[PDB]
This record gives sequence, C-alpha cells and structure tokens, in this order.
Amino acid sequence: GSTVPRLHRPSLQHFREQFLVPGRPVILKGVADHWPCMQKWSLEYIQEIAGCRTVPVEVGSRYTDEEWSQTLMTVNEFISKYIVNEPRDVGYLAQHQLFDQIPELKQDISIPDYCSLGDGEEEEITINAWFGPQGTISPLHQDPQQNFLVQVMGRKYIRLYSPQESGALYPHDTHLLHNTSQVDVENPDLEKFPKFAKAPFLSCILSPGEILFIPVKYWHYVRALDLSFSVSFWWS
Ligand SMILES: CNC(=N)NCCC[C@H](N)C(=O)O
Ligand SMILES: O=C(O)CCC(=O)C(=O)O
Ligand SMILES: [Zn+2]
Repeated sequence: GSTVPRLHRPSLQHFREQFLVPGRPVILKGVADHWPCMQKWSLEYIQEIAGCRTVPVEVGSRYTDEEWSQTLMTVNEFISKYIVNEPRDVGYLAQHQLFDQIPELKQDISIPDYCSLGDGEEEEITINAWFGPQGTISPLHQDPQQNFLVQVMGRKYIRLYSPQESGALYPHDTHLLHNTSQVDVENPDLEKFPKFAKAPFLSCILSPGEILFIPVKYWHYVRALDLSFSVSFWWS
C-alpha cells in the first residue's frame, strides 16, 4: 500500500471533514512536537519521577502467544530487567494509565485540540502509556474508540487495515478476542489465511513528535524499532 499522510497542524475543520468523519488515518506534524515530554523524557527522568511506582508488565513477544503473561513490578525493575540489562524476554509496560497514577507525568503532555471535535467529555478520555524496549509487538487488533497515538521516544513501524477488510483479517472466534486478528502481519500463514494477502493497507514509521490518528475500529499493528515510549489518547 501507501504511506499514511502527514499534515502540519491542520485546522480543526480540515481534520474533521477529511479524516474524522470519513474515518481516514493521518499523521499530524507540528502538534505534539514541543510538548515538554519530547525533550524531558528519558530513562533517567522516568526513573527519577516514576521508578518507585508499581506498574503492570506484559511478558512475551505477542499477547496472542500461549506462553504470554502479565505481572507486576516497579518502573525501575522494568527498565532494569527488560531494557538495559540484556533482556532475556520481551517485557512491555503497555496500556497502563500511567498518568492517572503519576499526575506529575501528565504535566508533560496535553489533550490534543482535535479531541473536542467528538461527543465525549475531556476527562472521560483514556490516556495510556506504552513503554518498552526495541522489538515489542502489538498484534493486529481494533479498538472501540478514536485514537491519537503520540510518539515520544524511539520509532514504531505501524500497519493499518480498514474495518472493511475485516474479513481478510480472520478475527478470533471467541468474543473475548474477536477484536484481535489471527494473522501474524509480518509473517502471515497464507496457507491458513489466504485472503490476508490481497487486503490493501496503509503503513508508516512513526517518529518522535508525530501523532498517529487511528480512526475508531481501524485495525492497527505496532512494532517498536527502538527503545520506544508512546502515549495513546482514546476519545469519542
Ligand atoms: C497493544 N499491545 C499490547 N501488548 N497490549 C494491550 C492489548 C490489549 C488491547 N486489546 C489493545 O490492543 O488495546
Ligand atoms: O503502540 C502499541 O504497541 C499499540 C498501541 C495501541 O494498540 C493503541 O494505542 O490503541
Ligand atoms: Zn490499540
């Protein structure tokens, strides 16, 4: 397919009419690139401000693996065990509302102006942190809300499939995982999932300072290319 469009600070109206309403993905430049987090956030700063706090940690390459698990530890332990000391396994501080837990970190980010284009309340917006080493993989899935995924540290390779292509993505037959694809995006078993091949997609490498708008129910697949930290905003 082709690359996700990059727009420098588009007006609220242009974003509403060209991406929000028709549900098209877009990268927003010049919006979050000067949030205090962009130059302040590093291992040391995160250790100093958050190192002592308990956080949920996902262990295993993908959350669809059988030998995959969720455990608890301090931020310092996570960085030590799963980032800097030659990790033995993939650890990932994923989908954790770190900013409700640590209000001092919320100072370093903001609510994107584009969120007020929706029907939801600003404080009903779910803010999650995505902190982990190079190689963390989030398998193909969809979320029930609009998403502003802001990249702070490192880069992320992201694959996007429109909800119309849901048939060729073979969602799990479980209810519980029905929002998660059965296909390994970067190595698809075409013999078991032959329709995944002709399914068109958008993709991009998301870099620090860039915001990825993921339309509601838009399927996304995410792999960290470096030591990465992302902040997702779920809104309506
Ligand atoms: C997205 N990656 C991950 N390693 N954990 C959280 C996955 C739960 C949820 N369904 C989601 O992707 O938002
Ligand atoms: O960045 C990732 O690893 C996945 C993030 C995600 O799934 C989301 O923000 O909805
Ligand atoms: Zn998601």
